[PDB]
Amino acid sequence: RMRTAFTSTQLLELEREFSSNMYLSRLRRIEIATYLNLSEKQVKIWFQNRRVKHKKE
DNA sequence: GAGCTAATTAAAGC
DNA sequence: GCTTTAATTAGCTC
Repeated sequence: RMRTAFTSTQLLELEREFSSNMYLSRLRRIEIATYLNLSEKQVKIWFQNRRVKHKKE
């Protein structure tokens, strides 16, 4: 695929979620996606990569 | 059987 | 050329 870019707002809301939840139901993933104007796959992969980063730190 | 972690790959912006 | 990170893949597990 081609890489997605996120606005500063989207990144800040995605990282507010990761602060509370670190894992998401399939339903919450669709919620966040619709609120953020993102697709479900974009939210899913962001959360996967974020967890990898969070362990390394 | 979707969904998770790890290890990559390589595209994105400088 | 460099660093950060979105995306893919192989493997495991309930």
